[PDB]
Amino acid sequence: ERPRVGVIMGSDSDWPVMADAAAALAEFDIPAEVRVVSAHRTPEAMFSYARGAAARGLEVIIAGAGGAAHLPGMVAAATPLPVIGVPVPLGRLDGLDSLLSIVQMPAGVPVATVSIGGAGNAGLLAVRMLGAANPQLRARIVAFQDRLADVVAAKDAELQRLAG
Amino acid sequence: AGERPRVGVIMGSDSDWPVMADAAAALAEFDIPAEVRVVSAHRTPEAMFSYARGAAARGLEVIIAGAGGAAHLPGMVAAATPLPVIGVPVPLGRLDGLDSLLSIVQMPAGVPVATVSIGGAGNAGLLAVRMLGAANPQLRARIVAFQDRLADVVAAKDAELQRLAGKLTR
Amino acid sequence: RPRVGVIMGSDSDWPVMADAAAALAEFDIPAEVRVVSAHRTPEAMFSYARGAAARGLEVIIAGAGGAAHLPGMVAAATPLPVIGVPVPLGRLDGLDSLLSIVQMPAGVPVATVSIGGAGNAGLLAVRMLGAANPQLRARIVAFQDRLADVVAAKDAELQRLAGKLTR
Amino acid sequence: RPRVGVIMGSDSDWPVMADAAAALAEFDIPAEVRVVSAHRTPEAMFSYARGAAARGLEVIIAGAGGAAHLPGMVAAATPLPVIGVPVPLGRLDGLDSLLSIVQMPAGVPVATVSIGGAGNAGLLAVRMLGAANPQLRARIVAFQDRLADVVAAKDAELQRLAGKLTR
Amino acid sequence: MTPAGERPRVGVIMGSDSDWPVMADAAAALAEFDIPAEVRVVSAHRTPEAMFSYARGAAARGLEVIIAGAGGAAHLPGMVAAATPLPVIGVPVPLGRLDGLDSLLSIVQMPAGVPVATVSIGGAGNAGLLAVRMLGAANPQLRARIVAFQDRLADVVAAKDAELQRLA
Amino acid sequence: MTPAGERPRVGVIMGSDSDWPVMADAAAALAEFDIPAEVRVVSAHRTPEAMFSYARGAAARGLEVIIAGAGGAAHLPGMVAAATPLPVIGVPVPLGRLDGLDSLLSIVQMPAGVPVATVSIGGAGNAGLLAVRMLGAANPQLRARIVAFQDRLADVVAAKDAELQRLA
Amino acid sequence: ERPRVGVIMGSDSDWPVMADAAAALAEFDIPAEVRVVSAHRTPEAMFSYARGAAARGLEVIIAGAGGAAHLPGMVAAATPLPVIGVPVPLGRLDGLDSLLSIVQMPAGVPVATVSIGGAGNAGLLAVRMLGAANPQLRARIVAFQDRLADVVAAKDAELQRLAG
Amino acid sequence: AGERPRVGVIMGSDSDWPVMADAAAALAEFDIPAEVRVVSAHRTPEAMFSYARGAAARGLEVIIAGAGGAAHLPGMVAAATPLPVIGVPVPLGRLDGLDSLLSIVQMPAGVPVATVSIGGAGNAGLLAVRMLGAANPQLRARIVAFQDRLADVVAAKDAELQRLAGKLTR
Repeated sequence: ERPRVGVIMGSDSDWPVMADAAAALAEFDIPAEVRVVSAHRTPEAMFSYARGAAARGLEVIIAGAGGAAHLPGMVAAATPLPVIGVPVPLGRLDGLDSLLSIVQMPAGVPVATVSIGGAGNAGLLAVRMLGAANPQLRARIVAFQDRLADVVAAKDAELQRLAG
Repeated sequence: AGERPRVGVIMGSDSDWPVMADAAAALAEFDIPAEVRVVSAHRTPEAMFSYARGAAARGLEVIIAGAGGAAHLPGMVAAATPLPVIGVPVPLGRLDGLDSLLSIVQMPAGVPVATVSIGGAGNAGLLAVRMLGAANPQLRARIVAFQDRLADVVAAKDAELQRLAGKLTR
Repeated sequence: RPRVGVIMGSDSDWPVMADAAAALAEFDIPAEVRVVSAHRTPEAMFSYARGAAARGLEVIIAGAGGAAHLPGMVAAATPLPVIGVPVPLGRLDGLDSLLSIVQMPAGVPVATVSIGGAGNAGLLAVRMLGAANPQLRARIVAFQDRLADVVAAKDAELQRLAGKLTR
Repeated sequence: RPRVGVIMGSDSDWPVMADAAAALAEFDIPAEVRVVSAHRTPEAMFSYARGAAARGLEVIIAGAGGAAHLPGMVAAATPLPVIGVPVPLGRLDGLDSLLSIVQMPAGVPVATVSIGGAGNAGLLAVRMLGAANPQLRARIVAFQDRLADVVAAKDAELQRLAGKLTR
Repeated sequence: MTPAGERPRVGVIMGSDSDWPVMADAAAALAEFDIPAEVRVVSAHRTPEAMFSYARGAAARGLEVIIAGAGGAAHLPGMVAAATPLPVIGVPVPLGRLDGLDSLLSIVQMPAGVPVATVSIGGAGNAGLLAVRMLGAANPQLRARIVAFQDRLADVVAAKDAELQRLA
Repeated sequence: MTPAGERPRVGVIMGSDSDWPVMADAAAALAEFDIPAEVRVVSAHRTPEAMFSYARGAAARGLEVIIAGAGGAAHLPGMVAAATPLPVIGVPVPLGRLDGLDSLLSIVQMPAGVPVATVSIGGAGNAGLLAVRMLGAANPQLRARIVAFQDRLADVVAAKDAELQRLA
Repeated sequence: ERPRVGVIMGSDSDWPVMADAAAALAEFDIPAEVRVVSAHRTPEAMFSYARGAAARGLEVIIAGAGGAAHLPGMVAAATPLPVIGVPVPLGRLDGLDSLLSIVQMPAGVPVATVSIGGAGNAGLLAVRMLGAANPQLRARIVAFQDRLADVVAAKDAELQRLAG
Repeated sequence: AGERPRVGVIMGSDSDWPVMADAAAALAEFDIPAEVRVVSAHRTPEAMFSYARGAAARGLEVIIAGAGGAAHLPGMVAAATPLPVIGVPVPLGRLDGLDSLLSIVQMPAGVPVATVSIGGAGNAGLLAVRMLGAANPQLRARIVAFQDRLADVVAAKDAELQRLAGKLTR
């Protein structure tokens, strides 16, 4: 099946972080693709990727970048699709630069920003976006949430033990 | 006017309204029916939960939630709905909304919030519109038209600024 | 029989929050510990907070990191004093945790301690319990005097160390 | 007859700290207010802290700004719980005040509230006093219920406003 | 100081015309050294196509430096730099919140491969002066004008000091 | 790539030799474009006289750009800029605490009159590339080498993408 | 009498802040001079001022600067005298740049840093430096401190009134 | 060795010693007698006050005080002595000493603290030496000699680095 969500990043070195987005999508059986696309080193490829996304059938793009992180914003500039930006923390500043570079978009072009390093949540957010008007998928999200609660109960059990 | 809402624009206090009104305005620009509410995570946790839990059944497809300071509303609403929640950090008297921003965006693994810029309620509205357009070719074409109009305005401002600079030089 | 609840969003918070349990135990204050997530178990979180007073709790110590909403949401749902411990996560050194907990708008307070300061959250709960209780307040003073005595000893030791260094 | 002390380093702190006095008065908790400077009157500060318990105080709320040492130094000298209010000064928006108050090392806790959050410091003191006192705890719950009722009213009002707007 | 109708040697661009009150200082500095400049609104976020076209076309037109101002998530200087061999000077424009700290970090923190010369928050005047220094690097005559400019800055301080003695 | 014994066109300087592991990347970038460079330890804090002498003597010697790295209260780039007409590129070197935020602010926030071109924290490589861009601004042949460099950066990304498909 | 403390700043626009240092010195009858000396715009003058200070009889230099505030550090680099740096807050960042630019001196060259805008305290610190081995002046500082305490008692009186 | 101290090097906890030892070392380089103490503002406020109040009478001329986190020791010592107090912000487990720095340097009007860099105990020692030298021509000449030696070392490192770079080029 053709991908419905794209997961892109400026470097394969971002994969240790961005892999969680792919994992989250796979948990919900959403067809997805992953790409290295750099705003600064392949601007033409980036522009084409964004412009072509909707026509290819993509519904959401998750983009990760660090430092002066421009990839999410520039992709959002070039597509009508919702874009989720994942701030990737680099060697200095703990992703604070990445975060401000992504989230602080001036009026006109929005980027949905998640936590620093929060690729897993970007995946879950994409799923919620796909679920908004899809009752079947939405029910799957609700089930996922119920199961999350069960995990906490297991952790609480572990804590009782540790506190003994 | 008396339509069923597809998007909820909510906020922790009515003093957030001057900022959050921009989300409502953006939604109206795209003819998306929306409701505006005061829903307090801190002062009305039970009602906050009821709002979130009841949202999807009522036909809401996106919730835009604004709060400032220790801003918990977007996150706690997201915890109680499968719907996508957009969080608007509202800047308060101190810290220029840096506290609002971190308290909204830094959600640990499990529950996501789509966070926009500090004070960025308008962009929250536009983002909800993109979410609604993602699998709706007609609305999506409206979004592209909106984008092209923004671009045309920049070109007009570019020409105007060149003329202004040319005048100063002369 | 617990008088203080020590709760946290994840068992991964325990390396920090254990210090709160330790402090309470040093003053023989009965306590319970729980993993309770505001984000992943909001219903359980709400029930915990709502039921706390009925269950005989007098103080709740809550730890969380990142966008840390647990202390504030618990405080929203109980009349009891809630102490919030900002737990530092992988990035930002708990600055996000701190601001998320301390910056509560008017109406719902959270007593916030230092980043990672679970031990002090325990000591703070003890002070809250001791404010009116004569025996416990005397124990607190004795504890404070003991802290002063260790400082006197460490000071003397440091002086001897530096002395050995020069000689 | 005071049960809570509300102190601050300068009378210039009053525009903020007044909110603490107001909150206490709303719950009919007898309180005293004082200008007590850790830096300019360390002797008076020490005497205030040392004598607090003997004088019948149960909680001290202390506000200071910049390099804000008053809450911590008072807490160092009393077994009572101390609530610290970071007062924002001309630069840094109280971030310096906040870190100076909240980041107490292990041994001496300070319950820290939001920057400028004197009102919440008052509410927090009330919760500490109410934890065990049945009448006061019921007053707190009634207060919380009243807060929820104002939200319901403001929500309805906002909806009517937006309605008028569209129409 | 620069006469009208010269071909530009420096581009002064910004994401929005609301940036002009700030960016005008860059144009003023260039004019003081008689450097022909053009002023443009070029938006990375609202006109990505036009932004790339501007960047790629700059050097061929004889531009030698681009000064770019933007605020918030400030992507213009970086994206322009990605599409031109010319040195790009980024001016962080402070917006309503954060005092241009977001603008600064989003401009200066370019990862390896594409540099941007970043100046102080709101420092458009200094961006202009820096552009002049770039042009002067291999131009002895211009470089001598810069030295004189620096020398005369010292004379101004003498007058300020005189003013201070009076105030004291 | 640059042969030994050429007169330098760019100065790569730093406050301490402990900065070299970072600053070496600037020298490497210059060497890749065959730009002759000298490398120096010049301390604003420990050798103010020598620092001024270096700055004032640079242009006369044929230096066209100075790249200066410093950390903490990083004064070297600014003080050098105050004493030369040449463009100065400041590299914030991150020290043991604060992750080079102090270094960044102390370099970039120059008040009006004396600009410093600031690059990312630890971004010496980019400082070298920026210097090359400055030299290329009016040098069509060098400028064409920069464009090719940019073009080839894209090919590397293609290989990284291939690696990512394998990992996925 | 020849000045014992110099109070310098990069611009006369710093005077609204730095005036407090001069006031503090005058309260203790310490001969002082004030100068506009810019590290960035008059580096030669700055270097001469610092180098010549001790010979002229100066014992302490108070220097104020904002932004990339280099004046205190560069003066300290050029004199053996203790230098007190006053971070002057500019239009953006509330003097956080000024503070880090002054206080974060690497090993070898110290600058005594006071609060952002804290020129008054710089004056008081200079006085304490002069008092360290001058019992008469030190007694004057003690008296000053006693009087400070009296001011607080007056403020406390005012508060009792306001709280009524 | 068994001299009366002229400078006190104090700290809130003995875990600060690894940092503060640099102040003692700098003082020794200039043959300035110094004592090293643990003096806790938070755990021993009475003893802290006694130390500060007794300092000048005992012959101390400068106090160097280090503390981390909510660092109150330098300020509270300064409150209780007419002597100049140098504060060293000691970085703790979180925040890289930014908390230590702000809690020391941001003293409001009335009580000054001479603040040095985060972890900068060595510079604290050197600063105390400058204070002692300000009106002491012999010690001041020693300081100038120290400064010249630092400068000579930089020149040697400069030559060495040029040779290293020359080698790499070759």
